[PDB]
Amino acid sequence: NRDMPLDSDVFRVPPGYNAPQQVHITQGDLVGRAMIISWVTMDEPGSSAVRYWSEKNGRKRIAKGKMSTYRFFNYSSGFIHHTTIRKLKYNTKYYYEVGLRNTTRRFSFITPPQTGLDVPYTFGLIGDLGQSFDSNTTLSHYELSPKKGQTVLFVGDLSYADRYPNHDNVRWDTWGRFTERSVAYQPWIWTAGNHEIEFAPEINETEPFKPFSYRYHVPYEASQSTSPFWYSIKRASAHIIVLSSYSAYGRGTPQYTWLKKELRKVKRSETPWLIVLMHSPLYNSYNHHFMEGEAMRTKFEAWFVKYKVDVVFAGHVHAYERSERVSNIAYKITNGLCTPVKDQSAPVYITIGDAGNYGVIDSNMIQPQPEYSAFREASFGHGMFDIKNRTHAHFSWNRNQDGVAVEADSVWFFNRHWYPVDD
Amino acid sequence: NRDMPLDSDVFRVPPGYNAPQQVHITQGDLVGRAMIISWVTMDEPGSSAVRYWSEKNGRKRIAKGKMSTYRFFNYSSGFIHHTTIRKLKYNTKYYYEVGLRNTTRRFSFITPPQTGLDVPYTFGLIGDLGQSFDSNTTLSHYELSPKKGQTVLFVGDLSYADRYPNHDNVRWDTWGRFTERSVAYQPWIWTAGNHEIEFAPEINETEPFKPFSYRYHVPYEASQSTSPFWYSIKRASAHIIVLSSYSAYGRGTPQYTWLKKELRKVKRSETPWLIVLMHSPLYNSYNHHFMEGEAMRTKFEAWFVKYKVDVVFAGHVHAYERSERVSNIAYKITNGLCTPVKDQSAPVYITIGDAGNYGVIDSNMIQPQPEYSAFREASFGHGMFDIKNRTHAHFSWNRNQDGVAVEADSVWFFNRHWYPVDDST
Amino acid sequence: KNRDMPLDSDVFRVPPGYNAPQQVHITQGDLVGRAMIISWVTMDEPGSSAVRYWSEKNGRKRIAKGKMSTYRFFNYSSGFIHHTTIRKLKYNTKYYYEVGLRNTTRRFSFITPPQTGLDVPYTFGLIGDLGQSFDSNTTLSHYELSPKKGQTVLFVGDLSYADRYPNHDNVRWDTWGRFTERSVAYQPWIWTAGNHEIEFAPEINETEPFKPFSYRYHVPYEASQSTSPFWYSIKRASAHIIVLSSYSAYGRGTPQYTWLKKELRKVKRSETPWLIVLMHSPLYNSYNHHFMEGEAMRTKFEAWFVKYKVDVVFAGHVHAYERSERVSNIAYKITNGLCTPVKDQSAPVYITIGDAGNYGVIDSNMIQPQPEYSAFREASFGHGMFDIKNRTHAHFSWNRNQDGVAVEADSVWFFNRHWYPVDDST
Amino acid sequence: NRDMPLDSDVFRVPPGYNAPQQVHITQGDLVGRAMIISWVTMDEPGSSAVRYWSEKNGRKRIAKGKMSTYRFFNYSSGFIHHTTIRKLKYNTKYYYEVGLRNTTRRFSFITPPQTGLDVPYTFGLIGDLGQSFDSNTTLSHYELSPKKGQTVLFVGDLSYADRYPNHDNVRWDTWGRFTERSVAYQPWIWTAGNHEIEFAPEINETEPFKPFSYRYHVPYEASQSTSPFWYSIKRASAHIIVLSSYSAYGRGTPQYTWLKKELRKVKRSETPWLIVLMHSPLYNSYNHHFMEGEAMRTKFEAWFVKYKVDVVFAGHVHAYERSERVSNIAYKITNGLCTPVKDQSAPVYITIGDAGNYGVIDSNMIQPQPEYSAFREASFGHGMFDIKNRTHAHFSWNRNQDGVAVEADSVWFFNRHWYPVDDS
Ligand SMILES: *[C@@H]1O[C@H](CO)[C@@H](O[C@@H]2O[C@H](CO)[C@@H](O[C@@H]3O[C@H](CO)[C@@H](O)[C@H](O[C@@H]4O[C@H](CO)[C@@H](O)[C@H](O)[C@@H]4O)[C@@H]3O)[C@H](O)[C@H]2NC(C)=O)[C@H](O)[C@H]1NC(C)=O
Ligand SMILES: *[C@@H]1O[C@H](CO)[C@@H](O[C@@H]2O[C@H](CO)[C@@H](O[C@@H]3O[C@H](CO)[C@@H](O[C@@H]4O[C@H](CO)[C@@H](O)[C@H](O)[C@@H]4O)[C@H](O)[C@@H]3O)[C@H](O)[C@H]2NC(C)=O)[C@H](O)[C@H]1NC(C)=O
Ligand SMILES: *[C@@H]1O[C@H](CO)[C@@H](O[C@@H]2O[C@H](CO)[C@@H](O[C@@H]3O[C@H](CO)[C@@H](O)[C@H](O)[C@@H]3O)[C@H](O)[C@H]2NC(C)=O)[C@H](O)[C@H]1NC(C)=O
Ligand SMILES: *[C@@H]1O[C@H](CO)[C@@H](O[C@@H]2O[C@H](CO)[C@@H](O[C@@H]3O[C@H](CO)[C@@H](O)[C@H](O)[C@@H]3O)[C@H](O)[C@H]2NC(C)=O)[C@H](O)[C@H]1NC(C)=O
Ligand SMILES: *[C@@H]1O[C@H](CO)[C@@H](O[C@@H]2O[C@H](CO)[C@@H](O)[C@H](O)[C@H]2NC(C)=O)[C@H](O[C@@H]2O[C@@H](C)[C@@H](O)[C@@H](O)[C@@H]2O)[C@H]1NC(C)=O
Ligand SMILES: Nc1ncnc2c1ncn2[C@@H]1O[C@H](COP(=O)(O)OP(=O)(O)NP(=O)(O)O)[C@@H](O)[C@H]1O
Ligand SMILES: *[C@@H]1O[C@H](CO)[C@@H](O[C@@H]2O[C@H](CO)[C@@H](O)[C@H](O)[C@H]2NC(C)=O)[C@H](O)[C@H]1NC(C)=O
Ligand SMILES: *[C@@H]1O[C@H](CO)[C@@H](O[C@@H]2O[C@H](CO)[C@@H](O)[C@H](O)[C@H]2NC(C)=O)[C@H](O)[C@H]1NC(C)=O
Ligand SMILES: *[C@@H]1O[C@H](CO)[C@@H](O)[C@H](O)[C@H]1NC(C)=O
Ligand SMILES: *[C@@H]1O[C@H](CO)[C@@H](O)[C@H](O)[C@H]1NC(C)=O
Ligand SMILES: [Fe+3]
Ligand SMILES: [Fe+3]
Ligand SMILES: [Fe+3]
Ligand SMILES: [Fe+3]
Ligand code: NA
Ligand code: NA
Ligand code: NA
Ligand SMILES: [Zn+2]
Ligand SMILES: [Zn+2]
Ligand SMILES: [Zn+2]
Ligand SMILES: [Zn+2]
Repeated sequence: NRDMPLDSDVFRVPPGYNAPQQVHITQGDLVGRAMIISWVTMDEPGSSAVRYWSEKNGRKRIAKGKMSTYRFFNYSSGFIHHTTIRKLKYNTKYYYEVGLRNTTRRFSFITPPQTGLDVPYTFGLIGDLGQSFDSNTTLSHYELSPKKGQTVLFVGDLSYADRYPNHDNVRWDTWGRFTERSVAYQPWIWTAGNHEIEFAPEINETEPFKPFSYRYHVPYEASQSTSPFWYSIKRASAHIIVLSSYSAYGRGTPQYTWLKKELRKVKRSETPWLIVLMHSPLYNSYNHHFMEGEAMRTKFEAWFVKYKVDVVFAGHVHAYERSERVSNIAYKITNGLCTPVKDQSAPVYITIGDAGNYGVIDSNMIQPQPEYSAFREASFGHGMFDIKNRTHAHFSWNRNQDGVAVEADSVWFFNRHWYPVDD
Repeated sequence: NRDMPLDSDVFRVPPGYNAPQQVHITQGDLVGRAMIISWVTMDEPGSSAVRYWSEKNGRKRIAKGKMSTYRFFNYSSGFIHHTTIRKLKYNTKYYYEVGLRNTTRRFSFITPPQTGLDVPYTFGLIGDLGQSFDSNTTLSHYELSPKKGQTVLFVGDLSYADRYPNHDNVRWDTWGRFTERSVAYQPWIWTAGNHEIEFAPEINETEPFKPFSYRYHVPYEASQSTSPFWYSIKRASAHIIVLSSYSAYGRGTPQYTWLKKELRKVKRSETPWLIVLMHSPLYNSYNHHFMEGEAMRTKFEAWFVKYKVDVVFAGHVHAYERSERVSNIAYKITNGLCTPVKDQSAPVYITIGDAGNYGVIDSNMIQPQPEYSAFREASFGHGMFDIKNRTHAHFSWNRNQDGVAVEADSVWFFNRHWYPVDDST
Repeated sequence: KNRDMPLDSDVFRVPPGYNAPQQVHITQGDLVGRAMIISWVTMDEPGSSAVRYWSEKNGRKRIAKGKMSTYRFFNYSSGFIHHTTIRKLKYNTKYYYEVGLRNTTRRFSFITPPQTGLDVPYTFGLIGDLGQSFDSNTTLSHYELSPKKGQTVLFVGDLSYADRYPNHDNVRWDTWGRFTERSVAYQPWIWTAGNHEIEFAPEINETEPFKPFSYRYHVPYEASQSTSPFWYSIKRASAHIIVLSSYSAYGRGTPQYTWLKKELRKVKRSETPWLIVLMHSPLYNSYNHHFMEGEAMRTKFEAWFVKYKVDVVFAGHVHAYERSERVSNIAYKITNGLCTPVKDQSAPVYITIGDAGNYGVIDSNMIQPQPEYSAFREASFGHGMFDIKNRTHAHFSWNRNQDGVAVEADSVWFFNRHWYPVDDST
Repeated sequence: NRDMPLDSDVFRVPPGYNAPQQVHITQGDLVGRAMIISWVTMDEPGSSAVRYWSEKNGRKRIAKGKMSTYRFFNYSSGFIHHTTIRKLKYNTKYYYEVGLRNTTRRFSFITPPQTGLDVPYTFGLIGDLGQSFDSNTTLSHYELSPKKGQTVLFVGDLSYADRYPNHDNVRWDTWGRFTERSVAYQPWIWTAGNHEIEFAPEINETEPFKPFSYRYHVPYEASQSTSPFWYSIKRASAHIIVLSSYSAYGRGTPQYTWLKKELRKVKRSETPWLIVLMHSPLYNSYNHHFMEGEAMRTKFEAWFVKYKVDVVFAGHVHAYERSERVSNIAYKITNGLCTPVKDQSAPVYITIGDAGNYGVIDSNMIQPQPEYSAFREASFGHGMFDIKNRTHAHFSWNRNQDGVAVEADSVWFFNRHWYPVDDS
């Protein structure tokens, strides 16, 4: 047992009567002009209003949202608030206050620049965080990093509350306050991992993504999606596609129908970097969860190659891996073409679900290291995808046992649309 | 277009005010002592009470049920009725009446025998029925069959209403009146196909399976399921498992979680025959929907072989095909072990989605016929799985263009747990 | 005896065109008069709930976003019902609005009121118990033809009488929406719930009180911080209007009772000098039909009305006409014998105005003799007019269906209780 | 002031993991063959199944029920259970059990006899109970009465939890655990009082009767009512009609409509005793809530006389009053007839809301005692309506300052339908 105890300093309750805790934000619209603020109040429902104003302008405005609550087995939640601030300006710092009529707390965020071809952005990559001491040091190596992350693409598995007796949802609240120091100030883009299914019918809890969906909203209707568990956002020069590994994706299902139609919406002249987020990797040579992503691979891989996805980011496997550019899309049951071959139109598959979880690393790998695999290692850490312009983006992996400025693995992503060089 | 016109005789409306229509029955519990009675009233809600009595004794009792309505875009449904009759006795003819308050109508069913190893039973196999003239021929061939089926395992794609403008749900209503002359007297076992999804966000009909799940209910709680789209039923000497090709089946999901624990519950020494139903086939050498069943095969194929399923029935492809007993469960990305090999531990895969649909057949086969494909032919028709004892089952395939008693293909099934011997033709 | 207009009447014709909006009606959507609820129904498919609206002055076309709802009643299924609120309008300007923007649109207009003030003149038409007989149609023709300009209808309950038809056949709600649209699409009607909107029919498994009416006709009840749509307050021009529900609870401690006790405290007679109460069931009524039915709510609310010097209480329910004297009956205490209404110049005038048509029957039988609290009564179909001249004066007038559209069978000058409490008896 | 502390013994938590608490039963159907078993589990949801059996047969049954929860402002309830036991034998002792998965608890009840003309039965009448020490004293006098109550007709106002900051619904839990020692073995027939309204729009709790209606169920569908707040049951020789004082009752409203039909359905030839329960008294000569009962009386009083109601019970006034058979139904606005008169066809109106509340008795009476008032006294206590046969019922009032066997007031009821004799 390596999760931080309940009295740990990261879980300290903010002082004040009905003081907002678990404050977290993510993108509110498709293009970054909106932001959705979320927080929990414990002592009474409280106001869902959010006071915000820009850094040097100070015209204080108010946005109204909605309160909701949920129960899980024995656990009754605090009063959860979700509020969307809209029509914000690009490249502008804002302040926002929350808990307006009782104990107010103020936070900050900087909206991204407007969607554009040559607009740089620094995305952090954090996967399978949990709330162990390893979870805390990874969040630390991230906030201290010289390259300065502006949004965290989170590839799934958040709290691991479901590891506790009856999924002790108090450990949802503790994870909420723990991550607040990062997610209250810059957006985290949510994808749903297996530890968010929380399908526990043996305690009459049979509705999937029950607590995760109540606590973490995404702007899924902005991309015409009919579920929060797959959606799309555009930010700076990135077009980001988030899939649900544990929702349906057969032919005709909504997510399948949505992804087919969203792919051909992508405009690489406006967003050169096509980034796909999912939880379970389609390419992974570790023994843990080996070949689990094969089902989705049969359904979606040829579309990734068809639309030249730059990179696919997954978690689930508690280690780090980086494939070569390969595709396994020629198999026809009896023709023998069942081996991945080098394909300059294929994405790079990176597994970055090594932020700590409950404190265990996946170290047993299939040996020998297959040819489709570039780099792999079982160490805790996080990733950084730093878009420079339309042709270059520098990815880097930071180990938890290294200094915050040390890159144990780094590659130049050459854009599949504007600069498809061998990499 | 080849669908029967609206004023066809198999579409006409039962006479009398608020006369029940679209009456269908299905097994209402795990072991076959219950039945779900389902019908619709068009003129007013009416009673959901069901009067029933055995022909032998004959004390007439009432079952209290539930009624529901729904809307699909600019369509408003009539009044759907669902009522479960329980504590029935085995191997007994029962009469039952609906429309008790105005226009009553009488039908009957025969409860199956109690489950035992050697209990014989005839299952009809229908898939992708629709409401074409081809569909009517198949229904007629099934009910004139000399081997007399006692239950229809239906492997998906029912009315094809989703092909009419705005999915004109009136063609759900017509399909109920059409298929009533069979499913009102014997239970059909329902699988959700791809034409039941009806995900239509352009007219904000985004709740998958909404019309199908309103009209056709299913005893999914009896097997501890949390969804109607996957469940199990025991009936005579068989254990049937119905799966949802178009629901989540990833590791850790409800259907995935439900299936692996249901397979552990199967006692072959009590139900010898293990049958699995899905809409999209895992083995399919027809070009239509080629390799669509791969994503499920990657997850469930090894389970079918380890628990030694007897037969997997599917549709989706609008033709017939019987497979050899093969498995493809040794693939490891880089090892090249990706060809189906003979496997006497594996089930036989039958595609049986040639009941008629909207009148087109799938004849573009991948050539040459692959080694995993025993028999295939592009003809409309149905199939029959005839269980004799714990060891033998006779599967035959009847064509619409042949006589009702002619079998153009037949294979004797050796039970995987009681007669583990090669049964290839 | 069946005096209801047949369905092929010209008042019931369907607006042509694929999914033409119909049953278009408007009512105030705020407290002060800067908002409009635009209500309509589409029969062919859902369609857009969006309203295009602009003023004849500026001309800027803006869009308001609304909400789509449907309902069933027995074997009836409704069309696609739309409610959209237009907000932040300018006062005293004429607005055009368009609805049905995705296929065939239809244009109407309204004139927002002046904003509330002490001497703002305004004309209120008074229609009750309308229904859809031919008599109903003569009344609506007369109000439209009135020489002085009715700017808003205050409706004191009982709209379509669809509940008289077998299974309440709510085709007769659609019929009524189309029938009245010719007036309510261009000036707001302020709705009161009557007994015919209850539609409590357990014998056909239909136990939701007020449902068809509540789905089709919305009110700005949250603007007055009311918890229910059946009691609410609005302010228009120099008038503060309090709509009560005769067929909801009103015991001490109930929401209606609680809400009303507080709402009187908010009245500002120096902003809205005219204090108007609407309720379906009359507290004063000397007809045999529904005699003394108002006695229960009179015991709870009469004293408050007098305490706050209410100017008038308009009611329907009785299918005829009556205007009370300024009387009160608030001194009863079981054993003190004081159960006679007395002259009370602080009390409102009670006017019964439920004679617009209904299913075509008048309530002609009366309590004899005419009691002292009754100042004028007649069993005639007609409609009324409350024309505010200023803070001291307001002219009420009753007009019969059998007279010229300018002939006032009854007419009285209302002297304002807060600003000019002169005796204004018959 | 006088509300019993949380550490009191009446509020103690039954021991054991997830032990059922606040157990309380009530008539489950129209005739007495059913019983609604209700309890709250605090540690986890638990099973809503009830295991029951009769002493005559001792064959144990399982009855499945429902589970529910609610929030109120800033309070989150435990897991409320409601299960209906049916087709019970008449006049039979049944044992029932709750908490079947972890901590099991066992209780017992005796079903009433089949409804009949001369079937005796002894009802207790508690009103405005509360949580004070005066409340515990009334409950003691009830359970110690040599007359032995068999069911409680409770004329409303249960916990008074709405007198606490934001109605602190922990005070509903305590009241549940305190009244259990009577209501777990004996059915209480629930009337809704004004302290159940809990209309607190300022903390966005605007659903009237929310905490009450979740915690206490009534067989209101058995008499074709569409609302828990008005309903009727038959029990032994009594037809009992429960009315909702704080709901709509205008002409055409549901409760008005339901009451109109229900009085026409009374068969005095089988249940000759016509009992009506409301919270607000139609007859009251006390200062407190004087004349508040007027509105409903102007609506329902003539019906009560026309159908020969035997007695109407009410609380709300924290005292005791017994009216004469009196009527005030001749008023026609201008005829001056607004003075109650003797009327042997009218019911007796009793105020019995003196069970304790929060400990404040309503002492101030209007003087002198009007003619319609036969007896009145401001003392804490309870009442008993003891049916002997179709002819006779002996009502008696017990004061908490007297012994448990002393009747400070008592009177013999002659049945209005079967014995229209002056019962002065
Ligand atoms: C419905 O219920 C009524 C009250 O419960 C009942 O009226 C009572 O009837 C009893 C008789 O059962 C009355 O008691 C008798 O009255 C005189 C009074 O002095 C006594 O002498 C008499 O002595 C008894 O005599 C019996 C032999 O004849 C024998 O049991 C003993 O000797 C015993 O001492 C009784 O005590 C009582 O006063 C009545 N109460 C009233 C009128 O309030 C109704 O009759 C009953 N209806 C029926 C039974 O149909
Ligand atoms: C389980 O059930 C299966 C049923 O498919 C059994 O396998 C079948 O067994 C039957 C015999 O019961 C056999 O058919 C018979 O072949 C006989 C050849 O002589 C013919 O019978 C003749 O006609 C008369 C009727 O029995 C009789 O009077 C006469 O003496 C003569 O025998 C006739 O052709 C029968 O149909 C099938 O060939 C066989 N099917 C196979 C092997 O696939 C199986 O044996 C049963 N198991 C147990 C333990 O009972
Ligand atoms: C549900 O919506 C569909 C789609 O609108 C309705 O079908 C359509 O109904 C119209 C009648 O209003 C049909 O009219 C066609 O259009 C021209 C006008 O340009 C008309 O003059 C022609 O005679 C022609 O028929 C249209 O064909 C039809 N479309 C279909 C059936 O695909 C349908 O009636 C609605 N159903 C319900 C139950 O509301
Ligand atoms: C509340 O009740 C449930 C069931 O009524 C308790 O759990 C059940 O009981 C035991 C564990 O308590 C589980 O199996 C048993 O293990 C014990 C060893 O402790 C042994 O004697 C037997 O071999 C027996 O199989 C059982 O699976 C379990 N079931 C479930 C669904 O939990 C539960 O512990 C109770 N909670 C408490 C007391 O807090
Ligand atoms: C996009 O960013 C890349 C990295 O920032 C550019 O490549 C780098 O440019 C540096 C000049 O600032 C140079 O020293 C590096 O050698 C070079 N290559 C690296 C870091 O791998 C990239 O391309 C450059 O841009 C133009 C203006 C010229 O300098 C070229 O010679 C370079 O290739 C940038 N591309 C664009 C379109 O901005
Ligand atoms: N007509 C009236 N007669 C007496 N008191 C009245 C009357 N109208 C209003 N009141 C007030 O209502 C208050 C009653 O307190 P209240 O909260 O309404 O119920 P309560 O005192 O708790 N009695 P109860 O409802 O049985 O618990 C009294 O103290 C009076 O000030
Ligand atoms: C939710 O229910 C659980 C039961 O599983 C409670 O945890 C147990 O409580 C009992 C006594 O209350 C202890 O003996 C156990 O050791 C506890 N832990 C277990 C069983 O893992 C828990 O307290 C409840 N939570 C809330 C918020 O009420
Ligand atoms: C309020 O309006 C009334 C009615 O219009 C005014 O009284 C009238 O005053 C005019 C003079 O302009 C006279 O000719 C009429 O005879 C009056 N009518 C009546 C019925 O007396 C009154 O002056 C106005 N009060 C104001 C403006 O304060
Ligand atoms: C988590 O890390 C921060 C530094 O990043 C430290 O201040 C804090 O005490 C740590 N909390 C733990 C280890 O519980
Ligand atoms: C209704 O009223 C109008 C008068 O404005 C008229 O056009 C119509 O013919 C009248 N009668 C009927 C039956 O519609
Ligand atoms: Fe993980
Ligand atoms: Fe098909
Ligand atoms: Fe009327
Ligand atoms: Fe009280
Ligand atoms: Na996975
Ligand atoms: Na077919
Ligand atoms: Na309360
Ligand atoms: Zn995972
Ligand atoms: Zn298909
Ligand atoms: Zn009326
Ligand atoms: Zn009270």
